[PDB]
Amino acid sequence: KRRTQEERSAATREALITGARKLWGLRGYAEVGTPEIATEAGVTRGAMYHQFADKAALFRDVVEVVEQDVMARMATLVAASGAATPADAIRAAVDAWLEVSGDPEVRQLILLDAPVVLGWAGFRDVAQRYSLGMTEQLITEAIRAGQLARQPVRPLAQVLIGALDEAAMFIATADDPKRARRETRQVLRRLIDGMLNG
Amino acid sequence: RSAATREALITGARKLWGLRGYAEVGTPEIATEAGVTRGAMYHQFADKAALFRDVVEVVEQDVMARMATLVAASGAATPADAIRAAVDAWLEVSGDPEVRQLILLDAPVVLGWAGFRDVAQRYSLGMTEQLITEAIRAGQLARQPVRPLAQVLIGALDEAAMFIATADDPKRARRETRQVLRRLIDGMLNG
Ligand SMILES: CCCNC(=O)Nc1cccc(C)n1
Ligand SMILES: CCCNC(=O)Nc1cccc(C)n1
Repeated sequence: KRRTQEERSAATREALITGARKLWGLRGYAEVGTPEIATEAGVTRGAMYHQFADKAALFRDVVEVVEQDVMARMATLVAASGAATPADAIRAAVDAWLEVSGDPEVRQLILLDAPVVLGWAGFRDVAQRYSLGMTEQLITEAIRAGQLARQPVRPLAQVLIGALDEAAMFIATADDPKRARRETRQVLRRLIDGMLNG
Repeated sequence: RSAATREALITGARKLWGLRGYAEVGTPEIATEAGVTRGAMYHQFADKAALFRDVVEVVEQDVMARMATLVAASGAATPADAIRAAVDAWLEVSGDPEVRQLILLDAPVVLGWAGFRDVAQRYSLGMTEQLITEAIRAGQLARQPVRPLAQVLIGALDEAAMFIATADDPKRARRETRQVLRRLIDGMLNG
């Protein structure tokens, strides 16, 4: 039955993404091959290849589910902060990015593996796809509330995403990441407090 | 002799890749531009990417010299004004269609992530840290962790160049980007 195989193939796709996220999150992309991931998912190499043409193609789908969870957790952390003004929402969002990007799995897959496997253009495209809307919305609300000078929203959003992604990559490869994270949080908080009217 | 061959090849490659991009010019065309045989070129450079590595170093050296000249010519009177002029200088130099082609489009792809990040950090981190350190010395910027602030500003400036380079409307993207970076610097100096 075609339907049976198609349901099992959809299940196989989920099992492979779950399996690869777990093993690559622990050991890194370079240290785990597709045969080990197929065994972990409990599926044949033939079923795996039917879903993902090669190792990089499975890695792209892992990045998507991780980035989905990163954005959901940033939104959850911002809501949990109880920020009462757009300026406080921005302060909470900056703190939320340093907390989420400090998760060892996000560090390994997004900050260390993804720039290498996706390349610069591919990494930029993913970061923008997931974060540009949230960032533009925070900026737009701050401007509407009179807490931020009216200025071009998309360019400010892109530049701030670049600053924050470079901050997280610096923390990811620091000799002392705990110190790097605390010092980065201080310079970002000073910069935001210099820019915001509130 | 070695150095002379290498100089001719780097000059030739920078000229032709600057014009047409890395993908559109092969090594045999560069060897002819330099006036050396393919044999002499392969003696000096393992492959196309290895020649490109050396071309990126001399292009990054030219970028730095052009930014330092533009900053000196600006008549910046204080470290804070030097920062503002350095940001304007980066937008001008990275808007050169040749710098766009070699550094913003070709280098990330040819060198890969790790290689490209190592080069861009080696050229950008030291000038940035020095600009911050002088502003703090002059009382124009709060004393705070210098390297972390330098990495944040380099992220902002790298993204600014990439956003302008790939924009539907680069002239508009450049005007708008210059305004948001001027507001960001005035915010940093106010923090
Ligand atoms: C593979 C691309 C990873 N970059 C990414 O997720 N960027 C990001 C997301 C939310 C918030 C911020 C500041 N940055
Ligand atoms: C994507 C741009 C990479 N930056 C680079 O390659 N060099 C550089 C030089 C001076 C200043 C800056 C910001 N960068």
